[PDB]
Order: sequence, then C-alpha cells, then structure tokens
Amino acid sequence: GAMMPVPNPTMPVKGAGTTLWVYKGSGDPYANPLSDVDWSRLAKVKDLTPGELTAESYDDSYLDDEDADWTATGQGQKSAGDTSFTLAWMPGEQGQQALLAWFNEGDTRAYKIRFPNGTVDVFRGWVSSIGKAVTAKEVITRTVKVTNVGRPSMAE
Repeated sequence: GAMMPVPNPTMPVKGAGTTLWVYKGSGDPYANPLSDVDWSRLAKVKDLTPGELTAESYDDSYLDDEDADWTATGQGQKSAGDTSFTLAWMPGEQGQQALLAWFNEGDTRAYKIRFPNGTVDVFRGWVSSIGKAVTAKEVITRTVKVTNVGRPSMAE
C-alpha cells in the first residue's frame, strides 16, 4: 500500500463506545469474568479485524468409543490467531502506560473487545505492533496488532 503517516479517511461513526478490556487473576476466566473485579479497560478501539488462524485447531471434538475412560485425548498448543485493531488516545485519557508496559513486558495477555451488536469477543496473545503514536487535530491515533508465536514467514 502507501503506509501513509496520517490515519485512513474511513472511520466509525460517533455513536457506540467501542473499547477493549483486559482481565486477570483466577476463577471463571472465560466462563463469566464479568463477576470478578479484574475488569481493566485499556483504551478506545476504533475498529477490530478478527483475522483467521488457518491452524489445525477446532472446537470440542469429543467422541466416545467402547466406553473409553480418557485413555486417549487430542489437544495441541497451536498459537495462531492474531488480532488487528486500531487505537486512539484523546487529550486527557488513560492507556499510555498500558501500551508502553505491554510492549515493554513482552508477555502474553488475554483481552476482549465489545461489539456494537451487544456481544463480546475474547482474544489472547502478546502485542507485537507498538511504537510511536500519530498526533492530529489534538487527537492521538495508533494501529495495534497482536501477533502470537507460531510458524515462520511464508515460503517465498
């Protein structure tokens, strides 16, 4: 593309407050984290791009046979499922130390972004896209993308 400095023209209409939140601790992590008070907002997310993983992972693939007793089970640690989302920092908001610490730490994290439909998407991994923030019209903007650790680059 062009990789221009300024942010793209297209943008979400001002109406819904889209923002991702991060939770930690223990106990019902994905089941119902809303209960615990680990809820910690990071910042406002302009948009979210739920990319694919193209991995060998899948939902519960249980299956009985001869009345087995967990003699054999399938489970892999395939790490694939990056998440590209745009961010924005307003004059008087919070999240700077969050991002800086995120990249500075270099560790995996579990966060989720709320959709305008009233639902929520849970995604994990470590942020790989963290550098400088673009300032325009007294408004800061920066595109963050979380890339997990898996296979190397494509084959030519």
